[PDB]
Amino acid sequence: YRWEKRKMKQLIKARGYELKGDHSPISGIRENDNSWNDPNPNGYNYAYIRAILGLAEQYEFQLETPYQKAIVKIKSANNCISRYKSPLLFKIIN
RNA sequence: AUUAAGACAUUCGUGAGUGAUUUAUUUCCAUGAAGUGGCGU
Repeated sequence: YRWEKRKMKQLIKARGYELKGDHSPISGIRENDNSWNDPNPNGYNYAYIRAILGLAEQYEFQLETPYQKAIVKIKSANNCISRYKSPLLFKIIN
């Protein structure tokens, strides 16, 4: 299981659209590795990892030129899960 | 010409007087104006 963000950024570069930044999207847990390229001959698992810690709808991706943006918008694909409050609670007492 | 004849059960007379469709009853019960951040390790 890997990122939905890296999931998203993979297809934007599948056509010519250069995103701002100097380092490729992260693979692997550790080390300073970079991979703007194929994962591996076998394949990779992509799931909406960030849904469980608070569902999000619209993702702005900063194109190289400020002039435009690129937007990814998320929907339940069957109109069931339109919400998820973050399953974490922050309590500040004294 | 005969125990006959004669005689409107009629006159007068308000179905009227008194009397609230009123009394009692919560438009109320349940319900988070809330959720999420995104972008260049």
